[PDB]
Amino acid sequence: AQYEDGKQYTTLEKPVAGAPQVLEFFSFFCPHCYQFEEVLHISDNVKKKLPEGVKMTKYHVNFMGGDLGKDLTQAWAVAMALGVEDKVTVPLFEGVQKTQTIRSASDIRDVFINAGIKGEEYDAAWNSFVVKSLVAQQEKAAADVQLRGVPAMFVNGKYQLNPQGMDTSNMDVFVQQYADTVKYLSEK
Amino acid sequence: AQYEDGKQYTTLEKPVAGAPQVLEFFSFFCPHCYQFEEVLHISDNVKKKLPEGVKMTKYHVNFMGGDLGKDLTQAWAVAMALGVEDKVTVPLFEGVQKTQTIRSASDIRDVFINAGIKGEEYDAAWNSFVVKSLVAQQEKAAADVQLRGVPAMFVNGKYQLNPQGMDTSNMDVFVQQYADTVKYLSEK
Ligand SMILES: Cc1nc(-c2ccc(C(F)(F)F)cc2)sc1C(=O)O
Ligand SMILES: Cc1nc(-c2ccc(C(F)(F)F)cc2)sc1C(=O)O
Ligand SMILES: [Cu+2]
Repeated sequence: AQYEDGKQYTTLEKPVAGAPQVLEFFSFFCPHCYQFEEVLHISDNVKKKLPEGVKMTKYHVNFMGGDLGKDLTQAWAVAMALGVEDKVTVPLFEGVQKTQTIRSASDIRDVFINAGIKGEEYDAAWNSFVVKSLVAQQEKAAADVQLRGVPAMFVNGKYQLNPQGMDTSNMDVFVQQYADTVKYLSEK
Repeated sequence: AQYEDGKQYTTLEKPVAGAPQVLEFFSFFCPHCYQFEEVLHISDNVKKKLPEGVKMTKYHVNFMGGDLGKDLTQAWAVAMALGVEDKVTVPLFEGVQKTQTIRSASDIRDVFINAGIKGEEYDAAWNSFVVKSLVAQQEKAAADVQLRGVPAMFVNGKYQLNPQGMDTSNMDVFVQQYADTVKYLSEK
């Protein structure tokens, strides 16, 4: 059979209900995450091939980057709440990993202000119930799958993508194999 | 006191005779090691604060990454023998952890070739007894400090850095304390 358990994906021993259809975890400190999102365009592709009515969810994790990692999880909650994911993702990756100009919560705030968000509005969002709830949601989701590393992607809280088990030579084929695996799993 | 045994550092029960003054262990498979290099630049910041006449030594370890881990220790021995550590450290870290394009000994070699090390020069070093000795040297040093994990740093075969006991509330404050602790220990 084309798709084999342990090859393109693994099956969670204890799946959790109410899980997002397609859930991606990442960290702005995570170099392979940077590669997935900005070089291979994994999420772009996944989305291209997702069936109708299937949405992609992406959460940040706390466990990379020391305490700043936690601030980045809250900043990502702000990005989701304000709908600016597609404006701040590059300056956050670049600021953490490339130029190393993001070292403190204030440096994160500066990225949002530089992208056109008013400081007063960033601060209001930062302290909002929506963002507090989103932070807890991101942390619970990681706990629910006993998440130990990123990048990671889960389908319906039942299956975990296993890129290590895919074609690791031809990246164009790899990227579509990853996307096709998500599509196939979503149809299960 | 400001510096305390059990705080910023610990004391080896069995001090190592003839150890390097400042000895750092890492693996190209080690995610925290990637951060120590690329994001914190721990070695460089330790170096710029060390007294005159104190040299720094950095060894690779086998215990991460199985077969390729051992290949990387041998390649690091080649890097040391040829004096090209600064040319290959970033592309080896990125090849293993960011792009995941390093999967074999040949892929490791490609990094050196792309960095300008000639093919015959690399191969002659790889197969040399000088390099065999450097591999054994790295392994023996790890055994002698009873190494359990990386990153790790040891001063004068007597003291082990304990980043857990440092000010980790800011990554730059942390790097500063780490480097200042090494300086303190080197003067001790
Ligand atoms: C547990 C641990 N955690 C470390 C760490 C945390 C954060 C960062 C950075 F913020 F720079 F990304 C680097 C290393 S090193 C380390 C160890 O095993 O000594
Ligand atoms: C050994 C260690 N090392 C840690 C660490 C090092 C650096 C940083 C930062 F750079 F982010 F400030 C955070 C935590 S936590 C930790 C532990 O296991 O207790
Ligand atoms: Cu089959």
